[PDB]
Amino acid sequence: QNLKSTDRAVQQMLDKAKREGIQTVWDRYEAMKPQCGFGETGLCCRHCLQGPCRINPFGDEPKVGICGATAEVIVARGLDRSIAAGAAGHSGHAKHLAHTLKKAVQGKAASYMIKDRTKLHSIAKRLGIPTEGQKDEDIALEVAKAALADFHEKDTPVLWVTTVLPPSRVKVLSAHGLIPAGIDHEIAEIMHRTSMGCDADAQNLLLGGLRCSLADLAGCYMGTDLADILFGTPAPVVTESNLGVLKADAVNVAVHGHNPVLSDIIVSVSKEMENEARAAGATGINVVGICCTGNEVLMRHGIPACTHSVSQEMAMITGALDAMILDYQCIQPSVATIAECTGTTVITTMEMSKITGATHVNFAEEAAVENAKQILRLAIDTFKRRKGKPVEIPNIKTKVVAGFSTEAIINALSKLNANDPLKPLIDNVVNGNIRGVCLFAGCNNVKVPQDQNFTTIARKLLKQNVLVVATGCGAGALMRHGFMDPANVDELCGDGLKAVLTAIGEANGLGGPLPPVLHMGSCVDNSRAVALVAALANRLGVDLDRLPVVASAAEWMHEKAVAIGTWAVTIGLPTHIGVLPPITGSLPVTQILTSSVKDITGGYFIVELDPETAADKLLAAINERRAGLGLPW
Amino acid sequence: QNLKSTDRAVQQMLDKAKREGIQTVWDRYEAMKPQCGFGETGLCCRHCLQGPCRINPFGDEPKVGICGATAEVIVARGLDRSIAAGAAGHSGHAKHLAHTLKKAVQGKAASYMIKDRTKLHSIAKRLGIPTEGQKDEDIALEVAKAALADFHEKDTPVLWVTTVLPPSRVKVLSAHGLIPAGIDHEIAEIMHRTSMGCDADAQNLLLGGLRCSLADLAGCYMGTDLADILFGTPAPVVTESNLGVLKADAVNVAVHGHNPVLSDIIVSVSKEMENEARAAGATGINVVGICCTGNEVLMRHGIPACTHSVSQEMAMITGALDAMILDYQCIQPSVATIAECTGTTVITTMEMSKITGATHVNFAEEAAVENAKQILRLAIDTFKRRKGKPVEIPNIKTKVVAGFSTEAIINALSKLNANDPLKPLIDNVVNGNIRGVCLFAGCNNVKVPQDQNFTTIARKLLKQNVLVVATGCGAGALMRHGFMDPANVDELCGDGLKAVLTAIGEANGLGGPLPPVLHMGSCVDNSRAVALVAALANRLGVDLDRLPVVASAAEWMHEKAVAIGTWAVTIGLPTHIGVLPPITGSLPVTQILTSSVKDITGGYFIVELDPETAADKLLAAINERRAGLGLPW
Ligand code: SF4
Ligand code: SF4
Ligand code: FES
Ligand code: FES
Repeated sequence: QNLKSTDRAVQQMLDKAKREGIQTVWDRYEAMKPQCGFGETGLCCRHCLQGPCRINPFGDEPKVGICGATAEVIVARGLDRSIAAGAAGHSGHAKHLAHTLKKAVQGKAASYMIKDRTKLHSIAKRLGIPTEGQKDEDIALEVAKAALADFHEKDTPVLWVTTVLPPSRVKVLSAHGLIPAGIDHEIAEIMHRTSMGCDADAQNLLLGGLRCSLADLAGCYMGTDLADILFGTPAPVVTESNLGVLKADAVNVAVHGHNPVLSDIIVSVSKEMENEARAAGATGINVVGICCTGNEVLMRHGIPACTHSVSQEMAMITGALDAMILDYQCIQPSVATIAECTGTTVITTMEMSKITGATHVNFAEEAAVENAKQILRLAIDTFKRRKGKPVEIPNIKTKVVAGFSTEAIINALSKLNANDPLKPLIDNVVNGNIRGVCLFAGCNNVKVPQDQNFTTIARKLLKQNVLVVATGCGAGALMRHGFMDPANVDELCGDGLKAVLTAIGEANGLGGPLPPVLHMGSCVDNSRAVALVAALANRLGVDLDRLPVVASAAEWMHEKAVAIGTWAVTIGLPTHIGVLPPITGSLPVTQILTSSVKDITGGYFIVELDPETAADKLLAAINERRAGLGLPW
Repeated sequence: QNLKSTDRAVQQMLDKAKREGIQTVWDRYEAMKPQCGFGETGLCCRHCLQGPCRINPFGDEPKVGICGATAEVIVARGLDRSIAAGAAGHSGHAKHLAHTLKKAVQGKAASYMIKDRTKLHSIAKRLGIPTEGQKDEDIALEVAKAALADFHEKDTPVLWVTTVLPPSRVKVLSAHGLIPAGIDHEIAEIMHRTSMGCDADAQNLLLGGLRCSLADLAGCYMGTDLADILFGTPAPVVTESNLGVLKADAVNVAVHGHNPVLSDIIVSVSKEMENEARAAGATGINVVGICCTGNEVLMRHGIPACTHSVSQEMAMITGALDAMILDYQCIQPSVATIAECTGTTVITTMEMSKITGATHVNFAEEAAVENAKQILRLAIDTFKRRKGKPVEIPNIKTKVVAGFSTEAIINALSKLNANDPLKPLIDNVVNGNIRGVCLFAGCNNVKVPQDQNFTTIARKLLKQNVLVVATGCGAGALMRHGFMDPANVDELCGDGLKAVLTAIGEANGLGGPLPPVLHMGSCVDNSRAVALVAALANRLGVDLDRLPVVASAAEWMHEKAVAIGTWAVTIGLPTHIGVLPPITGSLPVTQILTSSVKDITGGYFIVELDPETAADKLLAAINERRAGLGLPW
């Protein structure tokens, strides 16, 4: 089972699933082999009913699509649609939060409110919204209307691009025509230009894809901005992770998905109903997190993280998961079928994300508390149905220090230099105590033994004094393997990095260092890493493509992650990817994405399936940036 | 070659292509066989990097996607993305016209203007825009701003849905939650809900698809509305079609694509430059149409139609095509490679639609005349390069009477009843002179011998007194086979239909009948057929799903046509489709689309590959509607 997952709690549950005859994501993957080589290489097109078309990677016919689409056109069109689909997910998330904030300040949903006034005002200033002499709800109404306006064409480009990146970067992107005009406008234009008989030039197609990836960045940044206004900016928190955070004697309720507009309510209301749970024979309600909505409530409230991504079915296999509350994205629909065996109540809540066989509870922000109580009562009923029955919760969990929003990181640094908080960080980059910064982002992928790339690359970078930050299931992988526990700094971190984490941690009074890896939040909270890197770029007076900063989507899966990797390249980062996307069927497209895009944006994809080699390549990219600034390396 | 195309001019050019070694769309199709059965049936998913996933239609594993996506989920998700891509094409077209009208009335592009004042005012009234005491440019600015507002969420739903359909139909759709909130909003939400780990319920997925198809209908209707304001509402015109409209001694210039914002200018400017063409040794500039931009200028100006869809390469094979001026959609990218053999200058003009190897001329509405002159001068240069060389233009062409906008049809009927123009049509439906109405729409498809389904079904319906209207490449197929020539009414039309076409034609002074098939324009001009059917429904006091009206996408190919077929079903029409879309891998999805959707919208897909059987089924559907109204059949 260690060929399937490096997580020992997951391995234990894979044994339970095997002996109980419950098919898992790994079993379904095994049943899919060998996977289609045309699809693997990107040499397949189904964009019209003359298809399906395919192109042999090598050899004889077919060599070209029926309409004349070449391999490079077919590969670029498919990749563009993946980017647009990822942009659509992140921006749907952000749109839902924009409507929630508008409802809250128009008095239509009293469960929601402005919780971070300082964030609201700083966002309004960044956007150029007047704050002096304005009521908070009037400022917030204006911020929410600005968010919704970025989805369509208007007099300005997308402000959640142009106001969040350094001006030198905005000029570089503007020169290549890469600034999005509207978030949904770009998504629609990708679907148009990639339809049959439209754009048929690989360079033109990929430039459209870069622009659409910035529409995705805007959705990510908007989502983080609006969630912080509504629910609070994260600050350092202590909690736990892995399956051992489940409690056999509690009502165990997992929040799963990405949008916390509902799950934040679940956390608050669950506290209200401890007594109703206690009346049913439980110790209380144990809310636990799966995937990014789990990251959201972990970051803000210290909700323990149960599991992530590829291993999400294993939480159910314990027999102790009474409810799984879903909003949307990255939910394996298998959970609805597995629940018939494990007894878990799977609850969908979003009209556009239903699963056959799951109970649906319509959630409306206007009725959020009432909906949360109906849902938690279904969970309490389920707990009663298993009272006195044996469960198998692996007794495996890690300590997790998290909550490193960019505001939190700047605040922590300010204890070393109050008026220039970024300078202590840059000082240690320059003197070599910090070699560079690496962001781990993105998913797990059944093709990769779970967490193996994340932990292997992270171990090598940390020993080389790289400051490592993480989001999404990359943060999930690292937190489940102990990388967010400061007790592991001595074993994991090089001497220079250790000194810096210790100096910052002690100056914030902890008597101990920051954790080896800084958890920066959910997938949309990759925007937080952008805010930090952009602040560093501005403080240094350079563009992002001169900073010793790289990214690694080491085990990525989702169209959302393809979008994120692409805008990491677009804003100027060397970006490692650890699973082949469908590009190898076109050498010209591969060459653009791995080499010649350097000349457009300064970033580039680093394709490397072997994580030991990936770490070497990421260190090489970091060190080349160091040399370009004239630093020793 | 008659297995490839029933068009004799196309057959002649296929022989020329064969002996000159020029590979055609039919050759590329032959090189693709056998096509992938997973893709043909819809049982393939590439929506994340754990893929590609496939499901065996029958037999053993794989039976389910790696994430747990069932066959019905995978089939519904793929179909939804095709609808969204079609909506994105039609609405990108409409958006470009909305910006052009806004530029024109803001004094920023003097080549464009309000040419149809009556249409502008009627649209403004339909939308609730005040006209009394307003300047035309102020009304038009308001209409253009309303068009752009329908692309995003706002206080109202998409008005180019709710104001164009009968109120009973809007209520039925509203009851099922099918009214679009914004055009690009719906496209984005489809891409979101169909991404990995999101919507996983086939009925929920397909309901989203119906709503997105109405976003496509709105783009179609907006495109027709705005093009008529800018360029004039079509009225009956006489011209010719097929390859014999090319002139060996003229500069032959094809306008190809869908958006006529440029091609309408080409038509006007080409007249200006007859003398510059004559100085180069040509008789003049012979502008001819391919695909829907050809239909646009055929409908408004009588520009002869050269060819359509699947056979578009054959116009180049004559050796006489000096330029091919492209905007976007349905352009085989092969034309850029074929031009190296035929000498044609292929010119792209739209930033999001380039073809490697084609000359690009940036077109801006602000500089439209100057751009048109640069382009036509490249064409004149190309004519010079072939002076004195032999060409092979098939001496084959048909007479085409066209220009039947819905306003034109109502005007023609008004000569029989001035104050109640629809009543003469309904009178003849009731007495059986007109059995019903059939709209032929959509593409040709290399899988079907070109035009064979269109002409075979049309012949049988016309003999049974069905009033036949047509758009796009369906109009193209019928016009190239003589169905728009009134001299063929005696051979083609049943006695009752003949009497009606004769009575209307004579009352409009022609001394002769209307043509056997009424050409209603381009693919977006399917909205004209909706306007006509909705007027009939309102005059009769019933909903569209009670009218003896059907549609046939007999040889369809493009994602745009999938969208059109879906909204034909959504607004309540029995809708025949003559090529299998990728649905047969899911019986539940097939059953929803062919049977149970009747209970939602009253329309339904009729899948029939055999055109003789298709005609029987379409007559059966028409006659069932007749019986439901209590009419004899
Ligand atoms: S768009 Fe071209 S390559 Fe794609 S399925 Fe259609 S004919 Fe084949
Ligand atoms: S979304 Fe599911 S079915 Fe599709 S490729 Fe990914 S794992 Fe396979
Ligand atoms: S041929 Fe397998 S992905 Fe299309
Ligand atoms: S397996 Fe052929 S279309 Fe994917």
